[PDB]
Amino acid sequence: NRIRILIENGVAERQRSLFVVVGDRGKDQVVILHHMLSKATVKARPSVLWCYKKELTNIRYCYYNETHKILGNTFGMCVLQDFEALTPNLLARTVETVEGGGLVVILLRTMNSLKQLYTVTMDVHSRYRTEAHQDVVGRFNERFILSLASCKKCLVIDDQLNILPISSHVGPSDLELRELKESLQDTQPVGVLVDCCKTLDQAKAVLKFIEGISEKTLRSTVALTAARGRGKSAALGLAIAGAVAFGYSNIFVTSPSPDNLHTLFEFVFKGFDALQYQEHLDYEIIQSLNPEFNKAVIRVNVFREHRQTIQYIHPADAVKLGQAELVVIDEAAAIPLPLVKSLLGPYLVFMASTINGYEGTGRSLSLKLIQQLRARTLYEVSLQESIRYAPGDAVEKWLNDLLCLDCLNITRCPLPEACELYYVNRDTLFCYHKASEVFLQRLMALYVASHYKNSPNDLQMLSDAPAHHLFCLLPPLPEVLAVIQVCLEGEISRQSILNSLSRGKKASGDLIPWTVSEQFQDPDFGGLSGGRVVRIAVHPDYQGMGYGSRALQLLQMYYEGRFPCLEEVITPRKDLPPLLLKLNERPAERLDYLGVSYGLTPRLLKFWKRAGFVPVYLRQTPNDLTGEHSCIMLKTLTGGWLAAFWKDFRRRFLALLSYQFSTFSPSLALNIIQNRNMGKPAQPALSREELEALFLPYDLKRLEMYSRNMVDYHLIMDMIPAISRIYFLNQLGDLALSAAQSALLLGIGLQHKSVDQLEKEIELPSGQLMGLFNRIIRKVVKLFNEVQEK
Amino acid sequence: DNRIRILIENGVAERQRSLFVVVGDRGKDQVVILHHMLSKATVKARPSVLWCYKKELGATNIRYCYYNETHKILGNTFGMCVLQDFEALTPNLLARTVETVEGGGLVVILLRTMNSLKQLYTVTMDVHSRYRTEAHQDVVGRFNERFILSLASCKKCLVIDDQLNILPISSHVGPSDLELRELKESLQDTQPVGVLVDCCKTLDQAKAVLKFIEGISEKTLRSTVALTAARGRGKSAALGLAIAGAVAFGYSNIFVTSPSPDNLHTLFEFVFKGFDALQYQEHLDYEIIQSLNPEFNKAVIRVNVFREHRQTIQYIHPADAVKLGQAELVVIDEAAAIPLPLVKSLLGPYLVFMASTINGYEGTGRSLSLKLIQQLRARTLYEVSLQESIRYAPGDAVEKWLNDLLCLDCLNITRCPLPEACELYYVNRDTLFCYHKASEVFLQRLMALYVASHYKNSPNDLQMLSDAPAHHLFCLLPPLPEVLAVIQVCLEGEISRQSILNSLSRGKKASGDLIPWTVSEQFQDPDFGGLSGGRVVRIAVHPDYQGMGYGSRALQLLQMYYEGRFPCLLLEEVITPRKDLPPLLLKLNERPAERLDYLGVSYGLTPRLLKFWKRAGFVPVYLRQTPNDLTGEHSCIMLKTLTDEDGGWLAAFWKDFRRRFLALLSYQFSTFSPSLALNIIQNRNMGKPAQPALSREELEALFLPYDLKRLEMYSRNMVDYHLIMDMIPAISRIYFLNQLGDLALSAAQSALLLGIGLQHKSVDQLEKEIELPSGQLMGLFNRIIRKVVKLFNEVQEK
Ligand SMILES: CC(C)(COP(=O)(O)OP(=O)(O)OC[C@H]1O[C@@H](n2cnc3c(N)ncnc32)[C@H](O)[C@@H]1OP(=O)(O)O)[C@@H](O)C(=O)NCCC(=O)NCCS
Ligand SMILES: CC(C)(COP(=O)(O)OP(=O)(O)OC[C@H]1O[C@@H](n2cnc3c(N)ncnc32)[C@H](O)[C@@H]1OP(=O)(O)O)[C@@H](O)C(=O)NCCC(=O)NCCS
Repeated sequence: NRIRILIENGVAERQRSLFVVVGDRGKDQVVILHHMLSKATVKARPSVLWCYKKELTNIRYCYYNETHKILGNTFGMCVLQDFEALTPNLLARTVETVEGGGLVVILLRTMNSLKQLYTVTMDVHSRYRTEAHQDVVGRFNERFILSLASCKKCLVIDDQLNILPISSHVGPSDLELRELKESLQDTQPVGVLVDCCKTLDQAKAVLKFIEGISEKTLRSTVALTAARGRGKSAALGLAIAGAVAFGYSNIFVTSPSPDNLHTLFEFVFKGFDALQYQEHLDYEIIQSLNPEFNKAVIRVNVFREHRQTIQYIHPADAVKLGQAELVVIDEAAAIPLPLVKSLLGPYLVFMASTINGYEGTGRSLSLKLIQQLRARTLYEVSLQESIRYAPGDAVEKWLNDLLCLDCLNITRCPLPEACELYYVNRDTLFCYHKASEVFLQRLMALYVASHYKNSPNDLQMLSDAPAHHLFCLLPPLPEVLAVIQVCLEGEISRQSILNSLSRGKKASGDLIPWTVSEQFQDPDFGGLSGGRVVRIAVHPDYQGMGYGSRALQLLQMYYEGRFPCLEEVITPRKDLPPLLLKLNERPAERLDYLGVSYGLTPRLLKFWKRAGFVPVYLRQTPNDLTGEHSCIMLKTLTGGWLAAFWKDFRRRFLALLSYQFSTFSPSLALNIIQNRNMGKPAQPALSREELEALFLPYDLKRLEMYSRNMVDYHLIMDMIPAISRIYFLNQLGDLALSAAQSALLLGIGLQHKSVDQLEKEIELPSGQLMGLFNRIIRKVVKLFNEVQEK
Repeated sequence: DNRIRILIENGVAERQRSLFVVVGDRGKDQVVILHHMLSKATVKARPSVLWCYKKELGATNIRYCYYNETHKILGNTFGMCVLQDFEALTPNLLARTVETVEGGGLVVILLRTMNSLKQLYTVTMDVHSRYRTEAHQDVVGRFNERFILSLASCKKCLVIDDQLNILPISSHVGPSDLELRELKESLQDTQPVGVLVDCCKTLDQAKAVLKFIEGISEKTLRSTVALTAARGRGKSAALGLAIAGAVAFGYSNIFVTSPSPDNLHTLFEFVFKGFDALQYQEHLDYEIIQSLNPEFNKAVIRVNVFREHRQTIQYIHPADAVKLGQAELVVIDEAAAIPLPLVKSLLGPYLVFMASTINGYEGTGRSLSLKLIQQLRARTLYEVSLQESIRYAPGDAVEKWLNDLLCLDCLNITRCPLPEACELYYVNRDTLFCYHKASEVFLQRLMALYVASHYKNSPNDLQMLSDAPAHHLFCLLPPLPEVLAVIQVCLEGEISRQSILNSLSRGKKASGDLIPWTVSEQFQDPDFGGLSGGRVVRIAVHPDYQGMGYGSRALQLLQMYYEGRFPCLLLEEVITPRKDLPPLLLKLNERPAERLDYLGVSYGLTPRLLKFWKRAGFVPVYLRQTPNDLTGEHSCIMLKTLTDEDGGWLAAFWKDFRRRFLALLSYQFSTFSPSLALNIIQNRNMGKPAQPALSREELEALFLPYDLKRLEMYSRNMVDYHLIMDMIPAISRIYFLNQLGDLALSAAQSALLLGIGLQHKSVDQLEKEIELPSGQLMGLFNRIIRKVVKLFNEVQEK
């Protein structure tokens, strides 16, 4: 009979409920629950939502693949079917769209026992199938089932409304908000926009934004932080509408894609309606009418007293922000820092960010760490109350704990040489239990506090992957200094790889083996044993102390071989080995090489190269967002094939520096070009045979003539790309060229950069640049004369 | 003595400038007598004298500039100008120092101390040290003779000696401010439309003022207005008042377009004047922002006005059009002096104010193409113009004399024969610049064709036309009724062998002989300077007679003429015009040729001009890497060998230029269109000595065996082209070097290979240049890969 009490409690406290129904029918329980919810609620039709994977009272039928379109909607309850289709990211997107007093219902199957641990038939499990490791053990399902007995609103029933023993163990906010609205009722476009707010926290950033807009000063960059469902686009839209009514003419909205917000402009129209604006003769909107989002509004024109416009602009587009009066930045945390700095200027800035949910990051965010330096204004506001349910919802806490979307960590010197590396048993890490879930939360806390976004699908990757291993660094459960996730790759095939080099298939894993072999046409690379470092992360409080390098070094020797191995519910688990195992008690796989795929970064490039990695691949097309190119590095473990791959990559990079790598800084390109792990077997010089074939005798005369009556460099600009090409190929001896001279030669020759363009990058005067360039010419001319036997 | 008084009195009573020429060593001391007479005649005290000096010579308010700071006085208005140091006096500052004189002026030129009016054969021009070619070192100076002879054609050009005595040469010699006043009275009580009109000085100025503001008053963002000036009627003042009116009308986004901030120097001055008429207080209602840079001087860039909302007026470059997304009003100054593609990109869905100059030393004829496409249409084409001067009454004799002397008139336009029946004649420069009758009209017609073919066209070319020692005139006549085409050719070459070596060892060139010096410096060939050549300085055809090959026939006839296919089978005296000269037009059979060895031309690169010059038979030899200021064009030098009058050296120069162009296509020529670069690469006037195939040694040395395997794999699979993007620049380089055979590549395929390889252009960037979809571009690119792969297979013994 406890079903009724749970329904009444949820509807009387604005708290969602969670029901898990086990049964083949799945039709005699949804209607009963729907009737109970209708009786318990004031309304009649809660507009329930039903979702499927690919196939099967205002009910709309949605599909799992097409989910981003439903992010902005609100329903009374959620129904989930076809359990072997969900993903951790998907589970956090459908439950967040349920109003207070929800009736979220999940129908797994018609089991009669614990047939969920080994019944993993997820679509995502087909992409973990590696030919080397075809055995996959479901582990996420075990944690999901065991998490239903830790919350007070997670009742589990069957198709016959029978309570299982597992689940058998189990207003005030709207007080100051209405008072504030009444106080600001008489206020001219100040309180009317506040009336459109739904939460007291929402009508505090809006008031702050309105107060900043009211003061006609262009020095304010107040930033707002959200928590994925507490209201951030609505506050921004009301602020933009208030700015329009305040006489602002230049208002810009910054977002990576038009599809991101989809709500900011909706509330702008709502705010305009609160201002008694008719959007047919006082203002007009312009839609994309192009393959950008679906029907996102790009430009809005308002003509009441003067002409004002609201235009969507790209985060990288800052040229059109000259006469801008107000700029709105959405998800500035995920926006690259250099883009943020360029966007900011002497005008009003409205910043929005998320530090919770399945987005954003924390760990002393650099957003409010460097901007807190000044005439500039640094107001800050935040939200902590949801707009769809009462704070402290059991379902939200259950989702956050299961999905590890919490525990910002931060709360915590030892010498790096005294640290020890310990292997983590994934079998005992995802079995809930006690003192192990906290370790999992701490590990995931380090996971998400290192990089923006960090989609929760990695949690399933962390548990259900067949060839993934976890290593942690511990001081001499103690605090985890660093965590490393390594994926085993290689030992695939030779005949299938040969067919895969043709118009074949790239399987579903082994990114490094399927990329290096494809790019270098070497079928023998896939037969080697390798390990890919998928994720590495040190604690934010001890970055730069050497813990990451020591952890990488310890992993290298462990893989080399320097650590010889000398009804009727049930309890979660009692067996399984301890959580942490010493490196001396676990045999190694005897890997032949170590690889890593990451996004190119001058600081990351230095760290990886110092570890002993050699670049092997660099993607030409920039990756979407963050403006970075994918880079693949390899390191031999003990050479033959690495040297050949390194030489081939260096030759390709020289010619590819003119297509898409021209935007690279000369220092970054020079660092990629030169490595200390690989030697230079190019001792033989250019010789007179190649010098005459490559350069005409008149061309050599012009180069020699330039070195004695030094004149404008445009006469010999046709020879610079050839000279740079044959110098970086180690065919021009040594020439004792300095770092500045080498960078200048690379930029002018390979990148075809002008001297004025290189002025900012090199940060040297034009006279010094002329002298360095002229000195290179004399050195090349002198060496050429020596080659030609005087 | 007396006649000076009436002339001064008549000039001050009619708002017409005067002109006095004083001759004698006692000059510069009798100016006070004229100054005293002017002060009594006029109703002012200080006429703001404008004394000038050559470069260092030395209750009255002179402004002391000599010749360099002429742009500093370009905006100020004076009441009397004193011109000294006749030595330099190039025909470009005379139009700048007299136009800045108010009505009833006393423009005085002190000339020199000639005791018998020595005329042209004395007092050499201090510009003559710019045409002293080492081959031709004999200048005449016909400009001085023409200037002296033109002093007896106007009624207010009296010439006096050092003793205030009229020379025998010169001894032979209101209603406008009515409608403007009533217009101001009718608009006295009007809102800012009516108060800004009172700031105008002429009725013509306050007729375009009530066209910009009228368009401003109507809140419609689809309208453009074109205004034409004549260098002294007032155009920036009207633009400034219109901008000020727009600011008072609630406009928030106003942009001003000009090549340089110093071009106007008065638009913002009248904007502040209009703001003062609007009762706007500085530092309380608006603020200004300066450039604070050595270049562009201390002009005004951005002006911010905060009365009710925030409005700004920002100067923008013609190239910069991205920032015009939210523009409401855009003002384009000197639109006729801006490239057409830049003007079209600047225009958009807002209010456009177009300003241009037709007469004076700014803007020329045949510029109606700007006001010929905008008339296609939702958008309007309101037309305004000015015809009355600011400082002096219209119809001034001094203005007419200056215009006639500098040929700043005769807009031409007023005028079928087959080109094959046309005849080419030579023009004697001695009898062309001697004034006379029926010859000055020909000079005006020739200058009419000269100006109406190219913008700017500074009058200094007239001195180069006459005073140059090695310049010749050629015209095409129908079978002097009318000049179908005119050609100006400069002779160059025969400099030295050791002088070139000394110049090459230092790198300084010299004055004159642009083509011989550039080719020698760029190719290190001292033997080129000893050859005989002729540089086509300018070729012009009638605008109504362009398109039927009149220029081509004139160029062809000139070629055979040079080849040798036309065998020769204080005065106390009256100067009077000289008539002892040969006929004005001489047949080509009565003038011996110079027997030149080659024909050259230096011009700015243009796809239509490139096709025309290449069709004539010219071969590119040089192309300037950096873009020239304005018009976005690169200087190009073409050469053509003269058969039967001299080709070995040209072939070597052409091969060297082609090799350099391939490597230079990635530095500054990457912005060139693929069609334009391909046209420059391939020429029909020179045969192609392509080497048959390439040896296997070169293939292995340039391409690694694994690289060839990757290329073969791509051709068999058509997978991703990014895998072989490192080989495309090398493949393109060897294909255009005549080392890849023929390959039967089409024009589209060749353009695609050039853009991707040599120019390093992405496929998406080439979508709008080839006008072919990316799907077809992939097929063409893939087909080239198969052809290259197949050819490489045969190279390595199948
Ligand atoms: C990358 C990371 C594991 C390095 O850990 P670490 O213990 O600080 O490394 P070290 O102590 O050896 O520091 C030495 C070098 O690391 C580099 N580096 C250091 N901290 C970095 C940071 N937050 N971000 C990027 N690179 C960093 C630096 O270039 C440094 O060289 P330097 O002293 O000349 O400046 C960690 O700091 C980090 O930033 N993780 C998030 C980004 C990431 O995971 N990249 C890997 C992608 S697979
Ligand atoms: C001579 C000139 C007028 C064009 O030659 P033309 O005798 O009128 O016409 P032609 O039949 O000989 O062919 C010339 C080609 O250039 C084109 N062209 C035509 N008018 C032109 C013009 N004002 N300016 C530039 N190119 C022009 C023509 O269309 C023609 O191309 P087409 O074969 O596709 O029709 C052109 O060279 C010119 O002089 N323009 C004025 C600017 C100038 O001084 N140019 C010379 C630079 S030194």
